[PDB]
Amino acid sequence: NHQWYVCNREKLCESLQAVFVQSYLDQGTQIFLNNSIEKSGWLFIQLYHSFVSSVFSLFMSRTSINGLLGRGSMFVFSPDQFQRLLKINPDWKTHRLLDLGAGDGEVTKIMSPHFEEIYATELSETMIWQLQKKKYRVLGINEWQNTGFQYDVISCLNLLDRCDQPLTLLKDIRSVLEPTRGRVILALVLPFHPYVENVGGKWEKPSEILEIKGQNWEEQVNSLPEVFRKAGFVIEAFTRLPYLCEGDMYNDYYVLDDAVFVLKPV
Ligand SMILES: Nc1ncnc2c1ncn2[C@@H]1O[C@H](CSCC[C@H](N)C(=O)O)[C@@H](O)[C@H]1O
Repeated sequence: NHQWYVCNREKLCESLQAVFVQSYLDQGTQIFLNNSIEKSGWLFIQLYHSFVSSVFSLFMSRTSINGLLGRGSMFVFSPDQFQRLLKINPDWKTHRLLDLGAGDGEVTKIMSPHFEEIYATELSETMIWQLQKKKYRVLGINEWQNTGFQYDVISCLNLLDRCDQPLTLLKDIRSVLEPTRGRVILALVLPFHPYVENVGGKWEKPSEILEIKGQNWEEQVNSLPEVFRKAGFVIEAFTRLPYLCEGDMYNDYYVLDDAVFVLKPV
């Protein structure tokens, strides 16, 4: 419970202590955990998924396998947590949303009711199927920057460390964000450990290095204002949320340490 959300606010720098928002384990988080515990109890389905995965991981990424089997869904924030972090009301709506590296869209649908048009990018073929099943407009990874129109909210959750050019991405996002009321939602697992996902436990180094240093969560968060400022952003709000993932035969679920930011352009 509290270990996922608590923060040593005294270790944060001046800028960050003002914009920090405290999050809590609400019912939306508890519904995902209970659903995850239920799914993980189905031994034979998990065994079948495990054996299919062990064969398909010889030529397929773990992400594409999860999208093929409809498994491994994840959780970043509840609708309530998303609204409290963005400082909006449940009825708030705007025009366009762009979710980069949206995966199977289970996190995207948390933000989806607040938008009229939803766009996504995704490298995995099977995940693209999941996004199209939700009727999102999927764009190429080098197509969303050159559409002509801008985006009110650009979401970039748990992608910077899985990306080959995170610095270019942050600047590409700034170029097509709506200047007046546009906002960026960004999530990162800390400690920052970047790698490009490939096939069968194979990873590569990113081409562009983000200078995210520190020996704990607060020190690494302190290193990010410079990174965000280099791309033309300032932190309007940020919080500490557990990055949750559905489980398997051995664990009911998995937890990672997410730092979630709301960025406004400057
Ligand atoms: N260059 C790229 N362009 C678009 N998607 C990418 C990408 N590189 C990796 N991805 C995708 O980004 C995802 C990272 S996992 C993040 C999934 C989801 N946004 C969440 O927070 O839960 C994977 O689905 C991966 O296939």
